Amino acid sequence: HLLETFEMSIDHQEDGLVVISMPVTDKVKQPFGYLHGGASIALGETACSLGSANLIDTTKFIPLGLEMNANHIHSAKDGRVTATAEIIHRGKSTHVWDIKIKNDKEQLITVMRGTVAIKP
Amino acid sequence: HLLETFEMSIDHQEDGLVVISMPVTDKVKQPFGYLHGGASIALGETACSLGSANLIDTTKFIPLGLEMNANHIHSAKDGRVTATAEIIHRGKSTHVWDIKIKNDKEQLITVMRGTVAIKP
Amino acid sequence: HLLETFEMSIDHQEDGLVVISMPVTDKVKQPFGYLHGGASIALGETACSLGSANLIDTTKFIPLGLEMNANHIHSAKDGRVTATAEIIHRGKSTHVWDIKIKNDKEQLITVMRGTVAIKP
Amino acid sequence: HLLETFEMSIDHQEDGLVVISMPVTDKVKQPFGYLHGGASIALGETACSLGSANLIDTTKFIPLGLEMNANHIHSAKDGRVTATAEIIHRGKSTHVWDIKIKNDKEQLITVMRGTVAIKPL
Repeated sequence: HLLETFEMSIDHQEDGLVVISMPVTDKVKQPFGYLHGGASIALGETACSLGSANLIDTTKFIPLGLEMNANHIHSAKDGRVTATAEIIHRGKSTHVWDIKIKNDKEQLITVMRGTVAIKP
Repeated sequence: HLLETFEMSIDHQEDGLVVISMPVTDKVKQPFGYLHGGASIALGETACSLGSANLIDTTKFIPLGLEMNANHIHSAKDGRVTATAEIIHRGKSTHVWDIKIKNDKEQLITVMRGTVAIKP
Repeated sequence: HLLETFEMSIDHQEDGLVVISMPVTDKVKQPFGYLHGGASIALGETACSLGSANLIDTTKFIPLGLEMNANHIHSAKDGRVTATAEIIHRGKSTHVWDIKIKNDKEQLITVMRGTVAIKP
Repeated sequence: HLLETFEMSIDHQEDGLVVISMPVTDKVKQPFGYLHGGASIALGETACSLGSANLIDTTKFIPLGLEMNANHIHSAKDGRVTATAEIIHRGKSTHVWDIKIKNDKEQLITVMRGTVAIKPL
């Protein structure tokens, strides 16, 4: 339902790579207003969460966001933003993901690293 | 407008301290589903961005999220979550914030540090 | 033994709290030169690693640094710096620590959060 | 001079890219003991500091580490470790760097992202 709230679309999934995009609307903007940094981060966390889910037996394990960090580089004002999440490390109890979030003009909006716990 | 989307309420503001709460609803949940880690981080980013705005001349300067990091500790399934943002460093071009996000039971859900750029 | 290299001294340690100091010498400086940010981080990581070791059965488990993040706030040019590590979360498989590093003048040099994995 | 302590060697520099390596000795180990995560981070921070220095006029400006974060992935017990720092963003007042640190066996030891302030001197 956060995916629904932000109108996210899964553009591509394969083992160790997830691409998720969303429209930059007023509902995800800050007051100034650009795309809220947090909304970008939430898109990124969604991407690597779904990636980790795709790599495990979900009847036995659950992927939980453990650590997230992010640098905000450029602003987004309109159109769409796209998160590309690529796995860096696929461990037994943790996955580490590199995420880049770009705008329509191919500009880096947010660059991010996410650590997902794999829990029983 | 992200604040309205997440149904946030500013519970308290003073120089260097911001408290913002929001309900844990399905629209901010992960599928499994607990509170989405991204939504929690967005709450934190909202709090320190508002804090920084309160500390600066809103007509000469603008606060932009520059870096955010967060550790997810406990899950939230319902009720309200509350972010408490305390300033660590009030510099000329950067503010650094410590933010703690707790659930109803006073459990630490998410702990976070945010660096806000102060721009002309 | 990085402890020796940097001339670290354990000033206090009790359950969930570690204080470690070290001199700001040329061997830990950047060229310019201030205290190297990395040396400061290494002091912090040392403090929380030790803390975690003190909290667990070291005949069965080992504490491994999993994630570290840090904000450099002020410079140090001389004297001693002191890292205070306080535990935020003492989990079964992870510990999360908050670490503050100050200079002689009680200024914040570096603020840090560290996640330590508890491994068999 | 933290460079000397750790016996770091600059293997390669060009605009936006720095490679620095160093031997895994007892003086940079943890007790247990593998390469200390802090020493690994310090190598990384050195790499992006040097990268930023190479991109700016060092007679007017100084590069200061502003924020660093890192994930420790695998351990290093011996031989050499190598930090490759590639620039992500070269702004006027900040640089953002990606750093990867590998061992001899091409294993990721530490992966790292660094924000460097460009300050007037």
